[PDB]
Amino acid sequence: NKTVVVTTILESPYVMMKKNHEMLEGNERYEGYCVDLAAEIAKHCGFKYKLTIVGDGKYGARDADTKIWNGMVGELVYGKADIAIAPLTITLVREEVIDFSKPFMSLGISIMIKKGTPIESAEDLSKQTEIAYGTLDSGSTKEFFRRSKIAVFDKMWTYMRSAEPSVFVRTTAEGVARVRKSKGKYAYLLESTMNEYIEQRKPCDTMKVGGNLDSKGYGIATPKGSSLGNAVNLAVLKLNEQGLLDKLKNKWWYDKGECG
Amino acid sequence: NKTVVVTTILESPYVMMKKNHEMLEGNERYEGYCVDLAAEIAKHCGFKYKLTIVGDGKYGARDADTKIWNGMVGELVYGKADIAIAPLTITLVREEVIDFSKPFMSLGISIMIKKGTPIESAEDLSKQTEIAYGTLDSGSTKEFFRRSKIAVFDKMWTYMRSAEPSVFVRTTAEGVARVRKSKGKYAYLLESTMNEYIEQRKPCDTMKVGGNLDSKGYGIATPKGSSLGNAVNLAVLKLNEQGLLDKLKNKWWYDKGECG
Ligand SMILES: N[C@@H](Cn1cc(F)c(=O)[nH]c1=O)C(=O)O
Ligand SMILES: N[C@@H](Cn1cc(F)c(=O)[nH]c1=O)C(=O)O
Repeated sequence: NKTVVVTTILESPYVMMKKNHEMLEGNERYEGYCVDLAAEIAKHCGFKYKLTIVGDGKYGARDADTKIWNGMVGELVYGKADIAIAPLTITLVREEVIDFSKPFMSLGISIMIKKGTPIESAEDLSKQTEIAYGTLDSGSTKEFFRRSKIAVFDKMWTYMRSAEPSVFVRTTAEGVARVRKSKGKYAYLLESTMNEYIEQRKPCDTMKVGGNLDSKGYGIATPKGSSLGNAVNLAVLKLNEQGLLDKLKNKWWYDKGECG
Repeated sequence: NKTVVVTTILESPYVMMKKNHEMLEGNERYEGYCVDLAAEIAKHCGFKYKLTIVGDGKYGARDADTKIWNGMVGELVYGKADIAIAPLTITLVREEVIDFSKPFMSLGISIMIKKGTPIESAEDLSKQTEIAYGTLDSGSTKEFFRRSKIAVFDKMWTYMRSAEPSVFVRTTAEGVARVRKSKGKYAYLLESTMNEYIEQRKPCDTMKVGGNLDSKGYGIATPKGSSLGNAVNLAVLKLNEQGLLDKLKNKWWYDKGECG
């Protein structure tokens, strides 16, 4: 057997650099939900692995011109990594080029506001212009709006794509910082999982409002045809049935929440 | 190509006999969420199909002695059906013998009470003996309790397995009838999806209480190695992304709710 190369992404609380990572090496440098999940998956599948952070820091999109896949999806497609264990959304376009395990976490697009912002829904956002709003500049959330045929979401996309200055951000942390520093004049559309995590982090000035706009899941990905796919899929189901996934979410989201 | 034999189960509001089914034939005899889903899946995969109701009316379990699979899972395993489109829970033991598409619906085990019953959680149920409680006599809900290592659920299982008279029911309708006629002395543990549906049906005397005990999903199943598996999986993802699955749930659960 050969050491399995795992690609993942620095996104809290899935994968984060330990405070004393400098005095550590290898897999011990990282911590988080996906770090713990990788260990469990490897144990149940019987393989040794090496955690690596995706080179370009992206999730995975295909350039329409070059037809090249970037991010974690690209690392799997081109053979740079053997498996991706991260908050990677299971989508049709990705499923066509890589394999996904059954979902290990459920989520949906949601709204994050600075406390006090007079917004309760996506409809509210679409009907006004005072408060700007956007999404991560790349990823399944942005694609949801770009492709949506639903009236409200179509209206939101039409506004966001031409908004000036840009309402799109490079990372979740940037979106959160923008919400926190815009005095309620910026609302952020992001995956509910990240939203829920941030709501329990100091300075406790943000909140998730309304229901989710959609429902989907994160899955563990492997190059299509990979001999690891079957075992990884069964391991995810086993971990869910044993309640381990629920335990891990509580560990990284709520057990040490900072907002009471 | 050959007509695809679809196996499903009579479970409201997934598959139900039309009021005037007697004057109809073939697939037109049935209606419901899964009937509509089957039509969408068939359209997107390009196949003609025949809806059939599982012979033994079961979901799918393996007899420990004969090693024989019953229910819809069995029909796929033994080649009696080509695909199962129903509220079939994706589980490890089943995934080992048949293939499952990514989930088309999310759910979790939940508690159904007759309005007014002094119960708010699974913990509440486990700490008392006045109110009896049980599950469907076979299926993923019962297995959840039988296998759970979680204190509260283990305590509940220990009670349910030896309770007299039996707290297990043959069908969802039986569990609901038992809740409605037991004057609050019987609480029913069932999948949240069914619970949510019943709560919006007359006589509007039941209610879902507390959060779900777990989180999982329903998937479309095919015999392992089936040439239909890949297309069906992509179709589920496409239908979810296009918002069709959400539309179908609203259609069969809430659009015509009978409880205001
Ligand atoms: N999980 C997404 C990436 N991703 C992450 C986020 F935190 C978010 O808010 N939106 C998003 O699309 C993907 O796989 O593209
Ligand atoms: N979906 C389950 C069957 N099933 C159905 C129910 F309505 C319920 O409450 N519990 C259950 O296990 C399976 O696939 O076994």
